[PDB]
Parts: sequence; C-alpha cells; structure tokens
Amino acid sequence: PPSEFLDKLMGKVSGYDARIRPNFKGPPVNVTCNIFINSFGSIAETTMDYRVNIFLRQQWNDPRLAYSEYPDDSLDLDPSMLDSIWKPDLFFANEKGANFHEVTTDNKLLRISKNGNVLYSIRITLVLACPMDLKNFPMDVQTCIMQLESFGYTMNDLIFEWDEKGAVQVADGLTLPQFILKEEKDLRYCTKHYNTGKFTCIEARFHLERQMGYYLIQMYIPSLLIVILSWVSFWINMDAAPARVGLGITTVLTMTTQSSGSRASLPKVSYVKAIDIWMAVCLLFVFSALLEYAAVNFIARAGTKLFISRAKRIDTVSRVAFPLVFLIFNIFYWITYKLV
Amino acid sequence: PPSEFLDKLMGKVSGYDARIRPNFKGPPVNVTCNIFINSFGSIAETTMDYRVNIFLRQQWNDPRLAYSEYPDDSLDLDPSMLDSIWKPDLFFANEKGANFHEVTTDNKLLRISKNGNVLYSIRITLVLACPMDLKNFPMDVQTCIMQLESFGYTMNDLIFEWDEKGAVQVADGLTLPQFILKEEKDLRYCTKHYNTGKFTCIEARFHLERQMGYYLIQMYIPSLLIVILSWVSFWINMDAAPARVGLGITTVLTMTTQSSGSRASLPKVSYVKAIDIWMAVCLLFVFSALLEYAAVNFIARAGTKLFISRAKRIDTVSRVAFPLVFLIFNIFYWITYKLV
Amino acid sequence: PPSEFLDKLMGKVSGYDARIRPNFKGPPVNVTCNIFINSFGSIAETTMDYRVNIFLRQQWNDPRLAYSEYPDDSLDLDPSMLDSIWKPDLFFANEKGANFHEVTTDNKLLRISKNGNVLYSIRITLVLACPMDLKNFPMDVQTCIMQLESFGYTMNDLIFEWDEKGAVQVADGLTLPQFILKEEKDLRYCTKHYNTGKFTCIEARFHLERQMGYYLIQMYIPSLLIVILSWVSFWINMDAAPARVGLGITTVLTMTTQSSGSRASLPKVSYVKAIDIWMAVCLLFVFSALLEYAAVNFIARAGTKLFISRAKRIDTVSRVAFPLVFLIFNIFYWITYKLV
Amino acid sequence: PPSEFLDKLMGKVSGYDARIRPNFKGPPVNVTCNIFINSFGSIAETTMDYRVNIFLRQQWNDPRLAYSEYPDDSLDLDPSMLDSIWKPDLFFANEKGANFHEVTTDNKLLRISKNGNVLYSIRITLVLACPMDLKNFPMDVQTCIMQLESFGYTMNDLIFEWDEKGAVQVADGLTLPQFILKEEKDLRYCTKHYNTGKFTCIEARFHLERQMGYYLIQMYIPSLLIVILSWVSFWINMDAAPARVGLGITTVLTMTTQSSGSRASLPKVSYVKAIDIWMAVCLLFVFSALLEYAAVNFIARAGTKLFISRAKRIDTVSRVAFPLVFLIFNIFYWITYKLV
Amino acid sequence: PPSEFLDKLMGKVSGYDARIRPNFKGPPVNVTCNIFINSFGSIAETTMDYRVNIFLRQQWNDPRLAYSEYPDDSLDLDPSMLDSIWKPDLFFANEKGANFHEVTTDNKLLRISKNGNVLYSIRITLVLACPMDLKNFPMDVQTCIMQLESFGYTMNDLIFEWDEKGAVQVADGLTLPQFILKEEKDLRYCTKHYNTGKFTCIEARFHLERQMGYYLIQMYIPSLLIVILSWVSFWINMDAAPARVGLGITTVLTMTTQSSGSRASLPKVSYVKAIDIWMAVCLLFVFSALLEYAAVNFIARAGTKLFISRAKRIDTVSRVAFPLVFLIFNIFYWITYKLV
Ligand SMILES: *[C@@H]1O[C@H](CO)[C@@H](O[C@@H]2O[C@H](CO)[C@@H](O)[C@H](O)[C@H]2NC(C)=O)[C@H](O)[C@H]1NC(C)=O
Ligand SMILES: *[C@@H]1O[C@H](CO)[C@@H](O[C@@H]2O[C@H](CO)[C@@H](O)[C@H](O)[C@H]2NC(C)=O)[C@H](O)[C@H]1NC(C)=O
Ligand SMILES: *[C@@H]1O[C@H](CO)[C@@H](O[C@@H]2O[C@H](CO)[C@@H](O)[C@H](O)[C@H]2NC(C)=O)[C@H](O)[C@H]1NC(C)=O
Ligand SMILES: *[C@@H]1O[C@H](CO)[C@@H](O[C@@H]2O[C@H](CO)[C@@H](O)[C@H](O)[C@H]2NC(C)=O)[C@H](O)[C@H]1NC(C)=O
Ligand SMILES: *[C@@H]1O[C@H](CO)[C@@H](O[C@@H]2O[C@H](CO)[C@@H](O)[C@H](O)[C@H]2NC(C)=O)[C@H](O)[C@H]1NC(C)=O
Ligand SMILES: [Cl-]
Ligand SMILES: [Cl-]
Ligand SMILES: [Cl-]
Repeated sequence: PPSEFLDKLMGKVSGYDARIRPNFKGPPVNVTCNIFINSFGSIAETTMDYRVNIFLRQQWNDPRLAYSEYPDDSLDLDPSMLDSIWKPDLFFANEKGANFHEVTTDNKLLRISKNGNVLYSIRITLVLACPMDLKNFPMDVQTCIMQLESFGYTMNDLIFEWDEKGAVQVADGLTLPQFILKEEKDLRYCTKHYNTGKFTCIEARFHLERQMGYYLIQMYIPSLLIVILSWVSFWINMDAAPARVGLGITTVLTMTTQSSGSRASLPKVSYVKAIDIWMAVCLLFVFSALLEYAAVNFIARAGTKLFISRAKRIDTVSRVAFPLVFLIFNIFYWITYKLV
Repeated sequence: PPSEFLDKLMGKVSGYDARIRPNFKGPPVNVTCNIFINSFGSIAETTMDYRVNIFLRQQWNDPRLAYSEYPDDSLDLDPSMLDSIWKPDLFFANEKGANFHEVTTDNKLLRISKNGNVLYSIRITLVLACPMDLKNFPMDVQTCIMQLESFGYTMNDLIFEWDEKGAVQVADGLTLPQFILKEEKDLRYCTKHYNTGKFTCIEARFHLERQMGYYLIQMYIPSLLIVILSWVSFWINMDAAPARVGLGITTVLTMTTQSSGSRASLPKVSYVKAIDIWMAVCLLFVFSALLEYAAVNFIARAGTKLFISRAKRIDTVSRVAFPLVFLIFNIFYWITYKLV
Repeated sequence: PPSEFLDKLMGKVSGYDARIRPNFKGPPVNVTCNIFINSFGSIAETTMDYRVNIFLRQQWNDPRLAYSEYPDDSLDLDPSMLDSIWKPDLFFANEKGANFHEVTTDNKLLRISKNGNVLYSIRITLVLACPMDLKNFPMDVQTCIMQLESFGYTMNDLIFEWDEKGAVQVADGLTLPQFILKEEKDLRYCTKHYNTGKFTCIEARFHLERQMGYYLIQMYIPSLLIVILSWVSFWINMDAAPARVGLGITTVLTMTTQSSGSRASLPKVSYVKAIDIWMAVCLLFVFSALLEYAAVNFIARAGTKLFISRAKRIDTVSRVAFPLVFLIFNIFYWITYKLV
Repeated sequence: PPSEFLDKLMGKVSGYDARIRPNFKGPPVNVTCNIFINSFGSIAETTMDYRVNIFLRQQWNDPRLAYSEYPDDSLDLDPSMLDSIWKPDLFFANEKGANFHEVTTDNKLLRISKNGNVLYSIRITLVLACPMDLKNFPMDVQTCIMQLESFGYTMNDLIFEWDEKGAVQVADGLTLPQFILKEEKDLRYCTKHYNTGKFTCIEARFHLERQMGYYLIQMYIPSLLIVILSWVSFWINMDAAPARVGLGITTVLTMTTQSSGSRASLPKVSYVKAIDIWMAVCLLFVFSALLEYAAVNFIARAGTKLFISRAKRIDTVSRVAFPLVFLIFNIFYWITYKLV
Repeated sequence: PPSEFLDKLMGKVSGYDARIRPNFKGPPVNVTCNIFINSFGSIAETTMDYRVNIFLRQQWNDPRLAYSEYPDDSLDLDPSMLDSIWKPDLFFANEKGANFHEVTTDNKLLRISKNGNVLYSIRITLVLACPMDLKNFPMDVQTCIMQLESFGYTMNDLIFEWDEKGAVQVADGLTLPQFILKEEKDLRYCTKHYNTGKFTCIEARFHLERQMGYYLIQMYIPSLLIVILSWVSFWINMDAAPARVGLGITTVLTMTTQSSGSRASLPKVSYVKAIDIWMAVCLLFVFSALLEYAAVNFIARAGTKLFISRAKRIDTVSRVAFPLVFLIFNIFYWITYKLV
C-alpha cells in the first residue's frame, strides 16, 4: 500500500513522461538548490584544482505528481527508480571529474510532497577547477568558485537559483594544510550566453587565504639574519683580508644554501613570485657586501692617506647606507605584497 | 528445497516489499552494528584523511521474515539477491571515497534467522576524512573518528547503536610508519539535528600518537650539538679573529644546512609547528654567538684596560649566560609541547 | 505527444537502422565538429601528455530523420536512447585514457532538427599524448596537438572537418603553472593513409611557451654572481694564498651547491638541456679561476723577476680575458637558445 | 552439440542449484588450490602493502555435474556463464583492493571433468597488506604473507588446502628494486576462530631480504671516512688553532651534510632505525673530537709544564682511545643488527 | 538489408555457436596478429613496468561465416554484437592492468569477409611488466618484452603467429624522457609448456637504451673536476698547513655535496650501480689526498734532512702517482661498463 501508489502515479497506467519537464511549454521550473560541504580541499597548484564532498539538495515543483489519496504528506521514492521521474540536467561547469557514492546503499534521496514538490538530495565528490595566480606567494588570496549550470535546458525552460535562508554551508571543524577557508561566501549569478540561448548557472565563490607563518621563520627570518651577518663585515678593520673575505663569502654560501634548500618546498610555478624577489634581493645585498669590499681593498691597496681616507670614507658611507637601502626595500616589499 | 523457500518468502507471491522498513509506522528498528578493522592507515596530511578496510556487520529485526516450515535455524541469502530485502541506508558521514570488494565472489553476507533476525556483514575499503592540527609536531596526538549515519530515515524510523560486547576491533599485528594506534577506542554518539529531524549516527574515535624518536636523533640532537659548538667559541682568547669568526660562521652554516636539509622530510603545512620553533631558536642562539663576538671585537678593538676589562667582562657574562637561556627555553619548550 | 514521436520515427515500426550510416552507398556524410575547452593542462614530461576537459559538438545530416508532423523545429533525444541513433565513430588518435561525465545527469545532448540535421554535444575529459623536446629548456616552445579521427569508416563514408566560424575555443581565465597557452591555434588536416584506405582526421595544434622568469632569478642570476665572485680573485696580490685559494674554492663549493640544489626542481630528462650547459660552463669558469691561480702560484713560486713579471703578466691577461670569454659565451648562448 | 549439453546439465531442466554447495548437508568439499605468481612487488612502506599478479587455480568436486553421454573427458564452461555454477566464496584476508582482468576476453577458465571435478583458474591483481618493522633498516628481513579464506562457509562446509606437488610458484626472471624474493616459501594454516565457527584459511609466507650494498658505499663508508678525518685532528701540534678548529668543524659540517643529504632517500618512518644510530654515533664522535680539543686548548691555554704534559697526555690518550671506542661500537653494531 | 543479414547468419536461426571455435575437432585456427604502437613509455623502475597504447589487429578464418548472397566483399559487425561471434582468448602474459577505450564510440572493429576471414582490430592501453637490471646505470640497455598468449586453448586448438610483412610498428615522433626506443624489434616465440599442454604465445622484444649526456655534465664531469682540485694540493710547499688542509678538506666537502646532492635524481634501487662506483672511488681519491698529506705532515713534522728528503720524495711520488691510478681506474671503468 505505500510503494504500490508510486507505480500507480508514475507507471504505464498514468501518463507521466520521465523526460518531459514539468509545466511543459509553460513557465520555467524553479530549482531552489543548496549545498552542504562535508570535506573540502585537496588544493593543488600542479593541476590547478581542488576537491569537495557535498550534499547537493535541489527542490522543484512537478504538478503532475500531486496526490490526495494517501494519508501522509511526504512520499519518498526509491533510488533504484530515479529514472522514472524528471530530474534537472544540472552539471558543474568547472569540474574535472566527479562521482556519486553507493556504499551500503546508493546515497541518493528523493521525496515527493503532497503539494507536488520534489526534494532531491545527493552526496557527490568533486574535483573542481580553480585557476590560481601565485604571483603574491605566500601572502596571496585565492578565490575558488563553484558553478551550477543547466546542460540542455535554456532559461526559458529551467532556472537555477540559490536557497534564501542558507545556500552554502560548511561542516565545522575542517582544516586545510595551506589555506584558511574564509567564513564569508560570495553567492553570484554567472548566466551563460550562447547562440542556443541563455543557460542558467549560479556560482558560489569561496575565499581562501594562505597562512604565512612557516615562511616567516623558515625563509624570511633566516635570510634577514644572513643579511645582518653581511652587515657585520663593515665593522671590521681593513687590510685584514681572510677574516673579512671569508666572512663575506660564507654569507654568500649560506644565503645560497638557504635559497636552494627552500626550493623543493615552494610550489613548481615557473614565474617570479614574491618570495623569489626576497631571496633575490637578499642575495644581491650579501653579494653587494663582498663586492663593496672588493672595491675597498683595491682602493686602499695602492697606498695613500687619501687612499686610507677614501677607504675609510667608503666604509663610513657603506656602514650606514646598506641598512637604509634594505629598509626602503623592506618597506616597499611588505606594503606592495602585504598591504594591497 | 533450500533456496526455493526464500522465493516463497520474498517473491511476488508473498507481500514483502523491499523498500518498506520493518515495523512500518511503528517502533524504530534497532540496528546493532559492529566493526572489525583488517587494515588501517594511509594517513596523509596532504589530503587530511586515512584509509581503513573493515568488516561492517549490522544486525536488525525484520518480523515479516520469520518462518517455521524449514528445518534449521539460519537461512542465508545470496549476494545477488540483496535488492530483494530491506537494508538500512547507513553511510559514513566523513568518507571521501569508498568501495566494496568482489574478488572471486562478492564479499557480502546476509543471514536470516528463524526468529526473523537479519545479520548483514560486508567488507568495504574506506577513505575517511579526519582533520589534523600539526601545531604540536612531532609530539602531537591525533583523534581520527569514524561516523555511521542513517541517510534518509530519521530517528523515529531507524536507530543505530553499537554492539554491547565489542563494537570496534582491530586485527593484531598492524604497524603504522608514523603513528601508534592506541588500544583504547572512544565510542560516542553524534546525533544529527536538521530541519528534517534527528538523524542517528554513532562514531568511533581512534586515538593516534606520533612516534618522535627519529626527530630526536636526526633533528633535535644535531641542532643541540651545533648550539654547544657555538658555546665552544666563548672559551677562546679574544683578538684571535679567524679562529673564532670562522668557527661562529661555520656553526651558522651547519645550522642552516641542518634546518634546510630537514625541510623535505617534515610535512607541508604552512604554519608554525613545534619543530620550527626549535630550529628557529637554535638558529637565534648560533647567530647570537657571532653577534656577541661582533660586539666584543668592536669593544676591545679601540684599546683600553677598561676595554679589555669590559671585553673580558662581556665574555665572562656570556660564557655562563647563554646555556642558562638555552636551559630556560629548553625547560619551557618540553613542558609546553610535551607535558600538556 | 512529444516523446512518443521519436519512438514512431526510430522504433521497430519505422525502418531506421542504428548501425547503418546516413546516405548509405552514397555521398560521405559531412561532420561539422567544434571543440570548447573548459579546463586545460596537467602537462607532465614524465608521461609526455596533458589533460583537457572539452565540450565536443559534432553536427551531421541524417535524411531519414526528417519530419513535418510535429509543431516545433528542434526535437531533442534522451541520453538513455543514444544507442537508437547513428553516431560517428570518432575517436582521438593521441589519447592515453579518457572518460565521459555522468554527474546528476549523463552529460550528453542530441537534438534532431526538422531539416534532419543532428547536433550532438558531449563533455569528456582527455589525457592526450604530446611528445616533448626539452633540449631548449627553459626557453622552449612546445606544440601539443589534438587529433579527431574516424575509427572504422573511410573517407568514402565519413568526412570530418572543422566548423568555419570558430572551431576551437578556450574558456577565458585559465592559468598554467609552467606554460602560456598561445591564443593562436593551428587547425590542420592529418588524413591517414592505410591499406584499408584513407581515414579522415582533423587536428588542432596548440602552441605552448614556457615562462622563464623563475629560472632567471633562481638559476641564471645566482650563477652569474658566483662567476663574478671568481672574477674578484684576480684583483688580489699574489703569494697571499689562504685569502685567494679559499675564495676560489668557496666559489667552487657555492657553484656546486647551486647546481646540485637546483637539480630536484628541473625535469627528469636524461639528456643535455640548455640550463645544464649554463651550469656546466659556469662551473668551468669558476674551476678555471682556481686552475689559473694554480698555474700562477707555481710560476711565481720559484722566484725570479721574470717570474714576477711572468706572474703579473698572466694575471694581467686573465683579469681582462675571462669576462671576454664569458661575454662571447653569453652572446652565443642567448642568441642560440633564445633568438631562434 | 558441445555447448547444448551444459544447458541440459545446469539449466532449468536439471535441478542444479547454483547457490547450494556440493555434498550439501554432508562432507565439506575439499578445495585444492594453488597460486602462480606472474608479477610481484610494488612494495611500499608508506601504505604497508605490496602488489602481486597471480593465476589462482582452485579445484573441487561437484558430484551433480558428472556425466557419461558426451565423448571426451573435459568439458569447459564459458566465462559468461559462471553464475550458473557453484564456486567457493574464497577471498583474500589481507587485501587492500584487487581486480580481475578482462582484456580481449575475460581471463577466467572453468573446466568440468567427466568425473565431476571442476578446475577453476583466474588471473587477478592484488594489493595485499603486509605490516613492516623497519627497526633493522637496511639489514632487515621482511615476511609478507598471503591468506586465502572462506567468507561465509565454515569448516563444516568448506575446507581450503594447498596443492601437494607445488602450491606457490613464481615466474623466473623477476627483479625487485629493494628486496630479494627468497626461493623458500613458507606454507601454513591460519584457521580462523569466530563465534560463528571455524573458518578455513591457508597462508603463503614470502620471505624478503633487503639489499644493503647501496647504503654501504653511499651512507656507511663516507661517514666512516669522515670519522677517520676527525681522527686526523689528533696527529697535529697543539696551539695551532685555525688548522685544527677549522678541520674539526669542517668534519662536523661534512657529517651534517652527509646525514641530512641522505634523509630524502631513506624511508619516512618516524622511529629509530639502525642507520640513524650509525649517523647519530658517527656524529657524536666527530663532535667529540672538537669537544676534546675544546678541552685541550683550555688546559694548555693557561700555561704550565704540567699543562703541556697534561695537554700532551690528553692527546696521547685520545689518539689511541677513540678508534678503540669506534671499534667496540663497530663490533657491537654489526653483530647486533647483522648477525642475529 | 545490410544489417539484417548478420542476424540471419549468426542468430537463433542459423546454428552458429559463439563459444565453439572454428574448425572444431579439426586443425588449429591460425591467428595472424599485428600491433601498432600509438604511445609508448611511462617507464618506471619503482614498479618495474611501462605503458603502451596499441592497436591490436588479429585475423583468423571462420568457415561457418562465409556467404555469397550479399553484394559486396566485406561485411562489418557492430561492436555491441561482439558476444555473438567467436573471438580468440588472447591475453597479455606480462600485463599489470589494461583497459579498452570507449570514448564517443567503443573503439572496436570486426569485419567478416566474403571468404569467411575475420579481421578484429581493437585499441587498448597496457601496463606491461618488464624487469630491469640497473647494475650498469646510466650506460645500461634494457629489453622490455610484450607477450601474446592464448588463455584456455592449447596449440592443438589455437596458434598465434606474427604477420609476415610488418608485425610491430611504432608511430613516428615519439620521445622518451630517459630512453631511446631502438628501431630494430626482436620478434620471438615463447611457447608455454604446462601440464595441460602447450599454449601458444608470441613475443615482441623492444630494446631500450638510456641517454647518458645529463649524467656526464652533471655527475661525472664535476666529480672529475673535484678530483683535479685535490690534485692541485700536491703542487704546494709543505708546512703551509691551513692553505693545504683547508683545500683538501674543502674538496672532501664539495665531493660529499656533489654525491649527496645527486642522490635524489638517481633511481631508488638499493644495490651498487655504476655511478655509485664512480662517486665512491672519486671520494676515495679526494679522501686519499688529505690522508696523504696527513702522512706527509707527520713525516716532515719531526725534523730531519732525511725527513725533508723523505717528505719531498713522498710528494714527488704522489704528484705523479694519483693521476696514473685515476687513469687506470678511468680506463677500466669505461671499458667495463661502456664497452661490453
Ligand atoms: C520561476 O520563477 C519565475 C520568476 O518569478 C516565474 O516567472 C514569473 O511568473 C509570474 C507569474 O505571476 C510573472 O508575473 C513574472 O513576470 C514571471 N517572471 C519572469 C518570467 O521572469 C516562473 O513562473 C517560475 N516558474 C514556475 C514553474 O512557477
Ligand atoms: C529500538 O529501541 C528502542 C529503545 O529501547 C525501543 O523503544 C522503546 O520501546 C519500549 C516498548 O516496551 C518503550 O517502553 C520505550 O519507551 C521505547 N524507547 C524509546 C522510544 O526511546 C524500540 O521499540 C526498538 N525498536 C524495535 C523495533 O523494537
Ligand atoms: C560532404 O562534402 C563533400 C565535399 O563537398 C560532398 O561531396 C561533393 O558532392 C558534390 C555534389 O554536388 C560534388 O559535385 C563534389 O565533387 C563532391 N566532392 C567530393 C566528392 O570531394 C559530399 O556530398 C558531402 N556529403 C553529403 C552527405 O552531402
Ligand atoms: C574433505 O577432506 C576431509 C579430510 O579428509 C574429508 O573428511 C574425512 O572423510 C573420511 C571418510 O572416509 C573420514 O574417515 C574422515 O574422518 C574425515 N575427516 C575429517 C572429517 O576431518 C572430507 O570427506 C572431504 N570432503 C569431501 C567432499 O570428500
Ligand atoms: C594453422 O597452421 C598450421 C601450420 O601450417 C596448419 O597445419 C598444417 O596443415 C597441413 C595441411 O595441409 C599439414 O600438411 C601440416 O602438417 C600442418 N602443420 C602442423 C600441424 O604443424 C593448420 O591447418 C592451420 N589451421 C587452419 C585452420 O588452417
Ligand atoms: Cl667552509
Ligand atoms: Cl653545504
Ligand atoms: Cl635536497
């Protein structure tokens, strides 16, 4: 008596057609759809995508499924019979591969109300493409989106829109190894315009922000300490070559070991990012110290009072000058990549 | 005569409906379910998940499957006919992908008792999501959970609960490369509250604890020895520059090679973890030794008895002072990350 | 009334045969096909392939599907019934694995016009093979192609050709971590000639160009600075051994650390590429400096005015000579790998 | 006439039931099963498993398949009809995922003899779990097993046992990158005892032994040479600081580069293994040399004949003493990890 | 009229049996099969296998498919009906996993001639196992094979043999990152001998040869230059300790950085290969230089004319002697691993 009523309502007896939309040749059916995120993030810059495991619930009205000769309000449909009912041809416009779940029971749910409203909730795993710009690495902000588009019905037939109360929700307690999923989501429309017509799609923009604290005390702070070690070489008496050449070349070797050793941890983009500018300029100052003494030793190597006054003068200017240049670069750097 | 009785009991003749729950419009069916773990652990911080291969056994009562005209107690059902019987819509609320096993025979088992009790044991492989907080790395304790939730039946229809005697069991002899699976499991309820209603779920919490002994004698001990090597530089006569500058800068280069060389082994989280604080402070002391001599050489470089007494005094304070500071940090560190 | 007309037109009543081509034993059917690229690039030199997610639309004429007793022009066909219609046996001649998409609905679309024209749009994910020549790395240009070939029909039966207006389109906003997808695509024919006959195929050539800016300020610039550091060793007075031997051997160790440290980032090809020539020659000059002083110290070590004039002369030639040789190599290098 | 006899023998006419075991309510059916290994080894300590591609042949007796009205002895069954015959519910108790092979034909084989004997040979690919203990790395011996267990039939119904002549065979010419598959296999029983009853399983134990010769001349020999380089520092006159401090600290830096450079090659276990003890003790001796001179320079730095006799005495003891300590550790090490 | 003749010839009307071989109880059917290679090579020493994407065409004679009442010669069969015809049970004896292709149409082709000849061409992707011996790395030659074996028919029923004109072909333009696919293929028989009987198989041997040019100018040449840098230490006056100890220990540190830095690029085999012998002996000579001076300084440290003549004599022998030993090893090495 429960399940032999859906065969009466969608079988060969009644004239329900599974591949004809509700309100056919009439108003476009409204689909109120909302997303719950269970798991989030296998965020990779190698393939420029991420993964998300969602419950997708989508609700519409099918007037040829209304009924009154059955006692309760809601009447659910078995997941093996979902080819017997109309469903929207929703797909995800930026997916790179996705699947259902079928463990211990097929994880699908459809529920027809007494009104004729249909609630359809599924649980799917998604590999969604979001392009990334790592020009501001590590202090970069990513925006990975999630588009929901009709595949074959235009907006004169099918209209997608978000739920009013809460569209996208995220299960609390999730943790990303790189990013922080911002709590404010950005719901937008993305309505497609092709020669076939206007196709509906609605997008959810997720804001990601990279944590920087590892790259501070593993890349930035040790390089800044090595630059200070090259600044030590200016408070040393001249013509003492092996205690000032060896210091200045050892800071070069330690900066080179710092930059090359930190190469396998940073991503494999092949363009200039904001940590490579720090390593490059912090190499140019450490190199600039030994190049400075390479000038000073040749100036004072000839031998003249002007030569010691000229050598002393160069050191006097240099001792003060290079922390000022590193301070101007140090202000312009963090304003440029951090402030904006 | 054995298998032609289940067709008599669940066929077109008898009125058994496969998608109507037992005790329909009555009490919620109890599901006594328990888990045996065969394999455990492909634990990854990159995707924040693990893998587990389980036998899931779940037992319930179906009163419209009781019988008396068959000689033995237990009557098993073929795995090809499992669509002919009601099964709970159990799913795992934190899975990221999961599958059955079908090699040489589909690894499913259903057994209907003479009482009407149904035993249903399957063998499935799971990729379950557990978020991790590596702030206390390596001396961190993880808690990876395992939730068992009804998908479409509320608690007025279906109730999950663990077995009384032993719910979760783990096959002895398993070994993880990183963690130690604790023998005490934490069985809890997790009962979900949605606008549809209260959905049953039961969770098993597994406690994991990371082994640290590699990071002692490969990261902690060599860094502590390099800090002692920077402490050697204080028991050296002053104005002997290349035997004390070169020592102090070589300890910097060896600490930098130690920290950058140990970078590819540690995980790829982008925030401050407890081994990065050890490498950072053990870099600040080794740097602080050469910065200390960079003060001492300029104090004693001018030339005055006060200058040698002032230089000697600084060395006298420093020789004693830096093992005290490393001892205070060394107590606060291991209490802070190890004791709590 | 909509969907019971396609059963009238392609069912057992009408004599439509699904595996007989249109215009059978007549003219070859024209297939106007065009490609829209959603996602592009998991470009790997390890397996010599890439990935692309496309909409493939292909249009042909089937004269035994024309109709007039139905009100509208276009009449769409359900994706479950696509075995009931003829489709071209198009495959991709350089694929290494590929699949469809079926999430929330099978992502296929077929539309029969009143004229008898059939539009067939699908959405498939592709792993396409393109062989790469990394001899000019990093300043190399790749050309990865995309072939569309008939599988069993010769050109006397089936002819593929691109759409006139726009054949290949790429969704704007895509970003590759290594390359830049050039905006000018190269549409060609590739017509196959076998003993069975001439098989149609049409190819789209995509031009990729590698970004170099990382390898400038991480590989090229630090090596050039180390070569300048070996040039510093010539403006030093002779017979001062430990300040000139230790400098020259420390530049060797820093160049060796630069070359070996940059090894895990560059690809795993086992042949000579254009960055290995830079690292090799920038090792031969840094080695050539200490080998030069290894000559100079033995010339001036014996003791004669000719010996100091001969030593001074060698330094005089060397001080000027090695930046000229590095300038000739530096012109020939960037013309040879960058200009052509 | 060949294939229309199996439809006579297992069809709707004859009373063969596919899901009722032979000799039902009688003796347990014997399954003589044997394994041929084609490929072996994707041995990973990350997931604690390996892969093996086998032919599994299993033979049993089915008395209701005996026949006499057909000319030849053996009568084979088509792989599409294997649901029409009883098969054992064998599974592998330590698999983590496994599949069949179906390329160009489904790779299954069943052959019914005139006696009623059934031979069933399949070809399957296996990911089998074996836990590993890398405490003795590299000179460790692993034992990876392979269990064959009935899934739903107890030992009162089904009994597995190996073939007498040769149970497990391995195709000659296989090569592992890490291990050596020992030629002596260890056939055992593993009979399971559950509350349902005794379930049959038979296991094959494979003995693996790791090759060590890479870790000799890449980890052990260079570290031993660096320890000898620290032993060089004792045959040097005292108060010659920069030629003995710089040697002793350069051996520390070279040992640190050796240990940190060899870190990415060794596995990612997080506990103390036998190569980490070698690197740790070979770091403690190289550190102990400079700590020894850090004592000697302070003893002889004050100035007294007793001080030079005390300094000379310390060197005299140390010159002899540290190769004896490294010899005692060098005997205890290789006996402890290599002999047992 | 085209496709309703194959139903007349292989349907329920005619007595064609799909699982009975042609010429049953007669001569063994000949299968003339040939292979075209589209893509080749995901060659991995970790799993000891490679990948290849082939067209497999196989031709045989089926005398109960000959016809004369149809106008043309060739009559093709639909890929959905391939279970209606006999096909050989060919499989690949060294595959580790393999699949078909089904994109836009199932990529299979069968064509029945008027003679009764059947042509069957498919397109499959293969992971084929070839064991590798990296003892001669990098100058090693691999031989990866490809076996085609009958699964259930002996040689009294089915015989495989290659095509006469061209059996294996490779699509031009392919590029491997490591190897060079040799143009001369080695076609062989491999006929299997089991207790069931003789099973046919035919194999194609592919010869691979590794390119070495990367390992020359990245591993061999820099190590040889460091050995020359240790040869520089012999043309230096004795009793000049810090300019000859520091040189000789810096060559040790640079050789250690060269060997440990080149470790992550070379494969993960755990046995002695031919580049590890080069790095080991090039470490023993660089170590042997400082050990030589560690003898010389103790000989000349005591003080005697014999001591300076003995010291000078040792240097005199050593200056000449070590390039001779490196020349003997350098001849024996390249003859031993390169010539044979
Ligand atoms: C889906 O939503 C749209 C938007 O409200 C509905 O279209 C409106 O229908 C009312 C009828 O009272 C008109 O007054 C509006 O002008 C329509 N808005 C449009 C066309 O943008 C549409 O009816 C809804 N679909 C269904 C099946 O009810
Ligand atoms: C599942 O377990 C619950 C909990 O015991 C059962 O509900 C109880 O039924 C008894 C009837 O004697 C009542 O007295 C209790 O108040 C009920 N507890 C509740 C509602 O929390 C329920 O009957 C069981 N299901 C079945 C099918 O027996
Ligand atoms: C597919 O395109 C070809 C190329 O136009 C068509 O073949 C031509 O048919 C016209 C008939 O008016 C001839 O004059 C040309 O010589 C043909 N060109 C050839 C054979 O290269 C073909 O008819 C088209 N297919 C269909 C079904 O219309
Ligand atoms: C499977 O093997 C067992 C072991 O031989 C058989 O059981 C034996 O049957 C003989 C009958 O002559 C008894 O004497 C033994 O005591 C039995 N051994 C036991 C029960 O351990 C069994 O019959 C075999 N199965 C079949 C179908 O023949
Ligand atoms: C497959 O090839 C074999 C080898 O030629 C054929 O066997 C031969 O048949 C001729 C008949 O004229 C004999 O003279 C040879 O001695 C046979 N050679 C053998 C048995 O090795 C066989 O007939 C072929 N199969 C078919 C179906 O024609
Ligand atoms: Cl150094
Ligand atoms: Cl280094
Ligand atoms: Cl590294």
